[PDB]
Amino acid sequence: INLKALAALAKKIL
Repeated sequence: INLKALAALAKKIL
């Protein structure tokens, strides 16, 4: 979908 989903998982990585 959008970055929102990517950011969601990335949030844990970031």
